[PDB]
Amino acid sequence: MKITVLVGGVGGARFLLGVQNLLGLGSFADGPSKHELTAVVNIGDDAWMHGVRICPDLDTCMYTLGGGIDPDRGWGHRNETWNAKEELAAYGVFGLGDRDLATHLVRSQMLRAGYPLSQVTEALCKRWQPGARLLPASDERSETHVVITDPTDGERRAIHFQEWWVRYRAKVPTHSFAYVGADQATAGPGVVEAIGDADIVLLAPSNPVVSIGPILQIPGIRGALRSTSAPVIGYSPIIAGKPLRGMADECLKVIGVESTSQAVGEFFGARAGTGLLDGWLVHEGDHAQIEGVKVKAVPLLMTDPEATAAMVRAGLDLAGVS
Amino acid sequence: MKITVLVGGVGGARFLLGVQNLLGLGSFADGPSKHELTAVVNIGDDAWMHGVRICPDLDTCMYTLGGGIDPDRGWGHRNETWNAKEELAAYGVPDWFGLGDRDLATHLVRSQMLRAGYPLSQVTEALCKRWQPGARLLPASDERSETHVVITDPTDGERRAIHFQEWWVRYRAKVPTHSFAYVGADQATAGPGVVEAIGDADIVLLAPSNPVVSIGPILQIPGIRGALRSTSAPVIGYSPIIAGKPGMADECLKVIGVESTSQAVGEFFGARAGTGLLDGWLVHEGDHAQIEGVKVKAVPLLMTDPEATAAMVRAGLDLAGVS
Ligand SMILES: [Ca+2]
Ligand SMILES: [Ca+2]
Ligand SMILES: [Ca+2]
Repeated sequence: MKITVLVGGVGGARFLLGVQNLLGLGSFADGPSKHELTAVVNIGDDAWMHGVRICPDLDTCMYTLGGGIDPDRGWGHRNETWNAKEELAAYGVFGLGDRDLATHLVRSQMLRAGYPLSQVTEALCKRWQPGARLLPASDERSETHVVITDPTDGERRAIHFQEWWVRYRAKVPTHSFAYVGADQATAGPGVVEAIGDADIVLLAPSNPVVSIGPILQIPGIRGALRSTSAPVIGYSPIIAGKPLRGMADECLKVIGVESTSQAVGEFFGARAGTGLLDGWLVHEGDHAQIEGVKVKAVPLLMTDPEATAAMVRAGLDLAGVS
Repeated sequence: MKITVLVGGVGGARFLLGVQNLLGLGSFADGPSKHELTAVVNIGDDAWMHGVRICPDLDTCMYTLGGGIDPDRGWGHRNETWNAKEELAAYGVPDWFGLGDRDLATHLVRSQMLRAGYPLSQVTEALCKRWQPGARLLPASDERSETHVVITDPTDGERRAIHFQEWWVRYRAKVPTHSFAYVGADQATAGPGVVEAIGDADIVLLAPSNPVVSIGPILQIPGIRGALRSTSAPVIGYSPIIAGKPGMADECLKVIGVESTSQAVGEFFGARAGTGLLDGWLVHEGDHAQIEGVKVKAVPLLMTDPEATAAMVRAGLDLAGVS
């Protein structure tokens, strides 16, 4: 009755909703359920900005599963304003909505008063009641950086992923990712235990480089994944069939990995080898073959919670879990 | 060509506007500037709230002289929204102190810089680059000097000390109140330029702000009181009592046992000829007070608009004998 999902990004939050919908958790409860859902949530995009701690992936899961996202926009609170962000531009310095800033103010007060991120998250979840346990991948700092060639002086510089995505991406040469603090971080409370005691571990179809990937840079987390009795089932984020055949993922390009279901599967690799996967789900019409890995094509579009519920169901089946 | 004003509250900001209109400064500039205006701004009400530093008297002066102040309330931005405050309520966390969305940006930038080591005086200059107040807004101190209120708390009848913000904003001066304490004043050094601005002034003015909790706490900083007593400039005070007609400076005066009269408040600051601070003391039309060592003159003293206040300023310059 225990599912653990590694998550990051808007896709991570939408996949958890499907897990909730299948198992009758959170907003989808009818009577108190028979299952508990645990998310190990990327902290790689976490940053101190304007004197307040911003945790995008934890916030996205918390608002989404708590019913706080705006249905039309698909991101951020309903009835959101950006008046503080406006004054900040006027003073000359994410989207940083007014309602969103309240979450940052409360989180910053708790962190500066000694509460670790794991407890700050539980405290915020009392209001949002996601119906899921949101464990930060680490209570230590582990911020995803992108090394560029800086055009002012031609020097290699490490830039926070958030700045790189909006300002430098596809505008200057980009060489590598760096996980600033990763080597000095430990797996956050409950995370190694959640991976060990699960009936099944799912890697959500988030960006493999900068949403799932940074979770794997926290010491201890990769070890738990490779040793757990739970089956590990990954979902491909590559959706073929788009107009003009879509685009390559830019973060995969930085590490020179092709934007195919085959390549991303090899990136996580086979647990029979030195990788992480027992199973690998790819979208209807797609194909992959990896020595040691169960590959199945099924629909993988998170159209709505009910489609995502079917995607979860396919993962349980491929694993052999009930 | 140098005037220095001690300020606190909405009235201090509105008095500064009158100085600016008289000398053609700030928004009132028409042609080259021949005068520089320095404000020494009360820091007694500053507080940390929600993990951000709130400096109300500085912000009031900055917003007012920069054209961003709220004419209806007099404190905070025009066209203010309170969505972040509402979300703070939804989380169930103080809740008697309004932090507007626009105003919160000021607090975020101030906080970020203070925590990075920038002294308050530098944060203020940095923020004034956007607002262009047309005046130098000097914090009375770069160190902490917060006014506290000793009350009897009604939930349990125990003596408690609360920040001035809580006594005024939450209880509205209705709880039994015993004393004020200027926690940190004796350990606070006079902020950069403050002593120099009092020393090099052609004239020093005390705005008609609250004498106990706006002007008074400036005077608790040891260096500042000394500069006033040794400066060559005349010091001209404006009485905040427009007696007979209505603000509860009345209630703070009551706490320290001072009568709510023009005579009493003038004696509170006292004569430089004695152990006091004033050379001159202006009171409203219809009032009478005179203090030995102090030239007292009744003049109109209502800050209805900048041009009336401009007259109030000139009346001080005249009484001092400066042109
Ligand atoms: Ca298509
Ligand atoms: Ca000190
Ligand atoms: Ca004293």
